[PDB]
Amino acid sequence: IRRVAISTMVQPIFSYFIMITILIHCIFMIMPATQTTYILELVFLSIYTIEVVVKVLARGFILHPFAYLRDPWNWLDFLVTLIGYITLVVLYALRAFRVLRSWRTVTIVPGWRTIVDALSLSITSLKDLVLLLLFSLSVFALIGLQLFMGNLKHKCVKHFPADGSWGNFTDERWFNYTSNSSHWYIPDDWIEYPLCGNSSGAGMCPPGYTCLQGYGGNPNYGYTSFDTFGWAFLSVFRLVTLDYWEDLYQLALRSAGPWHILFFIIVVFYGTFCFLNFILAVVVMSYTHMVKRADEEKVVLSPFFELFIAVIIVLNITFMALDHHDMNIEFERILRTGNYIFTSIYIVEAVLKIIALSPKFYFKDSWNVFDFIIVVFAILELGLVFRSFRLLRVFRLAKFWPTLNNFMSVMTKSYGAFVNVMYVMFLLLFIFAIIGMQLFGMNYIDNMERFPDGDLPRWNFTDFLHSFMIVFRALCGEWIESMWDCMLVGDWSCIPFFVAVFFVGNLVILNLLIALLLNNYGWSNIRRVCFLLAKNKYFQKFVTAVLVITSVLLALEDIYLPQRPVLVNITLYVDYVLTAFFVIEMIIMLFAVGFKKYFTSKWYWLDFIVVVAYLLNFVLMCAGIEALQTLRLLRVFRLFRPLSKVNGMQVVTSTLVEAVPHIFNVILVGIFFWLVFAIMGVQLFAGKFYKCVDENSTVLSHEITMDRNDCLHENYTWENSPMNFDHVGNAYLSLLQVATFKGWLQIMNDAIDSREVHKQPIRETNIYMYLYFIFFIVFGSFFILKLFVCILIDIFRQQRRKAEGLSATDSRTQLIYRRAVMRTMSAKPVKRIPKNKIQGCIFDLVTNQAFDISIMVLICLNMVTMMVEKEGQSQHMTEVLYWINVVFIILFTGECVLKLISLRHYYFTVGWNIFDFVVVIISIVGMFLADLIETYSPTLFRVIRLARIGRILRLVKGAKGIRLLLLALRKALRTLFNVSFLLFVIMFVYAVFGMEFFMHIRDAGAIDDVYNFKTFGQSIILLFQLATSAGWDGVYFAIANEEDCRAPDHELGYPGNCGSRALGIAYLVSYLIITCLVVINMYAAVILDYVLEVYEDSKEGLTDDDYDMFFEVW
Ligand SMILES: CN(C)[C@H]1C[C@@H](c2cccc(C(F)(F)F)c2)CC[C@@H]1Nc1cc(F)c(S(=O)(=O)Nc2ccncn2)cc1Cl
Ligand SMILES: CC(C)CCC[C@@H](C)[C@H]1CC[C@H]2[C@@H]3CC=C4C[C@@H](OC(=O)CCC(=O)O)CC[C@]4(C)[C@H]3CC[C@]12C
Ligand SMILES: *[C@@H]1O[C@H](CO)[C@@H](O)[C@H](O)[C@H]1NC(C)=O
Ligand SMILES: *[C@@H]1O[C@H](CO)[C@@H](O)[C@H](O)[C@H]1NC(C)=O
Repeated sequence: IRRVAISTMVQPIFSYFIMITILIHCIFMIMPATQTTYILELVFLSIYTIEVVVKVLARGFILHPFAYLRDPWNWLDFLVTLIGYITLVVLYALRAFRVLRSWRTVTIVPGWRTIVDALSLSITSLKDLVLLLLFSLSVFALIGLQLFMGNLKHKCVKHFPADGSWGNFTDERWFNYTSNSSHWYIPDDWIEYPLCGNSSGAGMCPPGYTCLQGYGGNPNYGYTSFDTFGWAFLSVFRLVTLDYWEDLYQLALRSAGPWHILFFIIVVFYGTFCFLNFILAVVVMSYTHMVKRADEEKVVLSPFFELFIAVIIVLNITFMALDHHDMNIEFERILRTGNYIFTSIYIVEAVLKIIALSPKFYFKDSWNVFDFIIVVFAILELGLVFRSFRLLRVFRLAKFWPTLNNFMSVMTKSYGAFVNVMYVMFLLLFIFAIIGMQLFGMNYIDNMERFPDGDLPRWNFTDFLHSFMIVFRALCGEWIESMWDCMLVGDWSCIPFFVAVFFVGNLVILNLLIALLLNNYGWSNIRRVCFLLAKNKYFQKFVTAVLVITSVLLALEDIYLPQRPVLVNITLYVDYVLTAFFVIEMIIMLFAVGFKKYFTSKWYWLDFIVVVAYLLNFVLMCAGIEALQTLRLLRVFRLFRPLSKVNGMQVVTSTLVEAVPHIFNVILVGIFFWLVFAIMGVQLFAGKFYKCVDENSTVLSHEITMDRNDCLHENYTWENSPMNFDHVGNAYLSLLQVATFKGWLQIMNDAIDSREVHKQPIRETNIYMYLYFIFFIVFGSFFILKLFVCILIDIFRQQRRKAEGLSATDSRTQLIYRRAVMRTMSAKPVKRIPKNKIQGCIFDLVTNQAFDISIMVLICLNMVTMMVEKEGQSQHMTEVLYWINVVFIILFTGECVLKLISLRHYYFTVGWNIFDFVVVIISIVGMFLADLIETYSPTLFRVIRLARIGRILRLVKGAKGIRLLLLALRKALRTLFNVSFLLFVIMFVYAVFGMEFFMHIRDAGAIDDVYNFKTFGQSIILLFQLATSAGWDGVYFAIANEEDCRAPDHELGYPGNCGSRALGIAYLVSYLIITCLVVINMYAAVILDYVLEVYEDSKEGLTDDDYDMFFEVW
């Protein structure tokens, strides 16, 4: 018995058979359930029961160290088998989790130990981070509840009629009228009522309407609001994750006012640019430790011919990329004949190489066999669709391109880890897709009526394909809208599901892929006087002040400038003075530094271009020609000299300058892959996005209009989608939209409905086309776009090592010991004299730890009491809560006074004691000021009531891991501030240029009355939103429009209202490249470095806490 059990278990055939059974079960799970599936499930369950019995007989149940249930895998199998039998005997929410058994398949791919261990270590190490996450999220949720409570209920309500239609005015009649939903303003075809607010810069009502509060529900089926602590917490989490956050951002600013942007600036800065980087650093550290441990464990044959082949390949690539929709006969003739010529040339190539070189030698080389494969596909395709395979020819360019060759070599060197990570990703996606299908499949069908039009949405859990796709979307970073739909048709259980899918899929697996990439990819008197003036500090300070003042003056040129004659005159005279100032400065710099040195520098060249532009403007104005606004706007670029000289700024500029070439190379490689994918997409979807529409922009059913002829016969419009794959440029732009995850829903909606050309699209008639996008997203976003962060991390590490004076040849242990010595050098103790008998007793009581524990408990109680608050509460509840807060404040005051008396004047020898004292003063002052403010603006009262957060901020005191994280953040604060300042300068420059370019465009897309480029504040709001790439598709659609736009009339003075496609493309693409992919990532780099350091001080060395402990006994 025991012998038989052990012999059966040890044989690999047993494990192989179990694994094959698991794989067939997984395959059957995808297909819909039928009668045969029941018997198949029974057979699988019997097999699993045999396996469990054999293992338990071989080993034992728990009662010895090496029993059956001493292995987590055995535990998982046992629980799944028991759930199976429980469901066999008889809720239906437990049969969904049998798919967990599929996790075992991860063991097949060789090398899975490292990936699984890294995942486990990351999960274990997130313990210190989760608590800080919860605390920060709660604090931000409380702030948002205090700021935006009830603001999202604002609506435009029609004024009470004075004609007597509703009867004589009464309070009850007025309430009845205003409560009616038909009297609330809403534009036709809109789903959500627009928000309003009487604050300056907020949404304005149409004439005859008033902005009121407390009417109707909140946006997004009531799931978006700050009315209660839970909803505020959810909104703050959404903002931190940047999940469709621009919608909430715009709603908040439209309801409350532009100034509230400050709030969003904080949560984004601390939540996104810092904490998520802590998670990334933890994942990187885990993977680094595991990989380190694993490693420790242990004529024709002439250059001219090759150049000819390379040029032929490049001209074939351009011929291939020249394909587009609706080609004329001649263009197709040229492409066809060139294709024949290229194929003949390649056949000649193959025969010549086979003859000159021995066939064995020819087939020994990998590139030669690759070329032969290309030749055979070319012959097969010309003989007889095999056109797609022509794309293989493009890859032949890698042989003659050293950068691409090195990229491919690096990729193939470490394919195993990438394969393991991708397999883990797909297995997790499959498990969640199965679970979500089982949990929410029936909800969509049963409660379909709850949807706005009673129609099934595009994304749902009806079948396996849709569930897998929706989970993939959640992994990509978009989960809140799917969760909204699930709550609408489901219950609370959707929240934990989708939310979970976000943590594992996005914050761990993708971070693990980033860590993988990072590890693997990584006269004399005049001259003398002028020199003296030039190197004087006062002259430089004066120049910098003048430049800053002129930049601020530039910021005042808004849409309202023509209405202010005085401001116009100030600007004109300032420009006239600046021309002379620039000329004189150039002359002095020349006389000081010499022609060669002046013209050998890039900064002096920038100054020379600015001078030339201003002189050109001066001569144009003298001649009577209107000055070129861009040329005079060029002086903003002079601010970069003083910016680079800001203390602590050298490291950031050095990192960026050193990283420029690597960024350029990565951009070239991405352009190559995107060209390949764009050719594929053009071949797939060229000209298939046309559809038939009516007066109103709604697509007709294929039944009424079968094709183009019917559409034109019935006098309808045959319209093309703005985003399409008509030619290579449109394909590039669409792929850029897809990669950034902005506007991709519509793109793939059109793609999956695409049919033959000149045919009406049908809903989900080409579903499998999603595959084409999946691959791209895998290879375009998860790999190519993540090289920038790795490059920045490495270069910043090197530059920070350089700045501190450290040697590049030293090893990590040497640096750790050097830090330990430097810290050991500085240390001084101190003692406090105990207090007189009563004072000494009070001192002894206060010094006890139980006192601190009690204070912490009181802080927790007060924080909960703050959480109790909600929108629409009664006056009694509000007053009781305020009185409880007063009691808490008095208790804290008593504690502070007791500590002060006990410690006499030593209270101020500990920084946290000064913090407590300041918080006490602030609380006791703001508490009294609140009554006076409330008795005699609600926004001001809400803002000044923020002082309550100080007394709850004390909860961080006493922690160890949170203390370490805050230590790392404090060390990195200065570099973070410098990066933020650089980002602000870039945003200012882009704001002025955008305000110059797109100030008069007609309201469309994301541009409207509230959000536009009309003023500096609105432009800054839009650019802050765009710095994360959020909603840039709508901005592009608004600014790039060139249809139904009236041209400007110079004679009549009308400025025009028409956009510019090329200018908008350049603007937005350059901004996205500069900010999203380079400047933002810097944050991560900085964080990571500092974070890493502290841990290697805590684990492999000594920390300040160690010295404090040592001196405690001293
Ligand atoms: C409850 N009403 C009747 C009054 C009682 C007043 C009062 C009058 C006379 C005597 C006393 C006594 F006995 F206590 F001395 C107290 C003191 C204020 C209190 N109102 C209030 C209390 C708070 F806690 C907060 S708060 O939760 O926002 N806390 C904040 C706010 C801002 N800064 C930091 N903390 C806000 C407010 Cl309006
Ligand atoms: C140095 C770095 C790290 C921080 C930079 C400071 C910012 C927080 C400042 C700089 C410019 C400020 C903006 C200047 C102009 C405005 C317009 C202002 O709204 C108005 O114009 C009110 C009048 C109206 O709307 O009618 C709202 C605040 C805002 C966005 C300011 C908000 C705070 C900003 C972004
Ligand atoms: C709102 O006013 C319309 C117009 O008189 C009326 O038909 C409707 O019943 C009113 N709403 C309610 C809830 O009574
Ligand atoms: C308006 O008054 C009518 C009775 O005259 C009432 O039935 C209706 O509910 C009121 N509208 C509301 C409460 O929105």
